[PDB]
Amino acid sequence: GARASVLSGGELDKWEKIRLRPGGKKQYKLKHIVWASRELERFAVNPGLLETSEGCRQILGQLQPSLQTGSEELRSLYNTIAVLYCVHQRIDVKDTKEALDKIEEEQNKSKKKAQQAAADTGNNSQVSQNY
Ligand SMILES: CCCCCCCC(=O)OC[C@H](COP(=O)(O)OC[C@H](N)C(=O)O)OC(=O)CCCCCCC
Repeated sequence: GARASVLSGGELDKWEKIRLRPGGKKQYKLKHIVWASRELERFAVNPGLLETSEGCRQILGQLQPSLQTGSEELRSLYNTIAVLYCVHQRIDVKDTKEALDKIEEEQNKSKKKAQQAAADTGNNSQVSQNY
């Protein structure tokens, strides 16, 4: 590492604007970018990924399925990494939840075109009614 750079001038302005929660009274700050950095390296994940539109995405992939059995720490992570990610994907949000909706909407479409072979294990079919 020579010159670290997570959020540029533009990303900074928007970052400070974005909130951690939809129904809160606090916005985002460097405190969250640095904090998540320390917790990241702890999970064998370098903080340099936070400044990468690609890394931020992967980090959410491992936390996604972890959210089911994750603690307060995992929450703040998936929440922060979610906002920072959208920032690198030319995405604009107002809160953390908002970003999640976008990341989930973009994935929901890339769910059927991801397997096309391993999506026939269970059993589920559409509904049929009259009129
Ligand atoms: C099967 C039993 C389930 C019961 C719940 C048990 C839940 C649990 O133990 O959680 C920790 C879990 C395990 O780590 P592991 O490789 O096994 O090594 C264990 C070793 N003791 C240690 O100190 O690490 O790690 C993650 O958070 C994954 C990070 C995900 C990446 C996301 C970070 C951004």
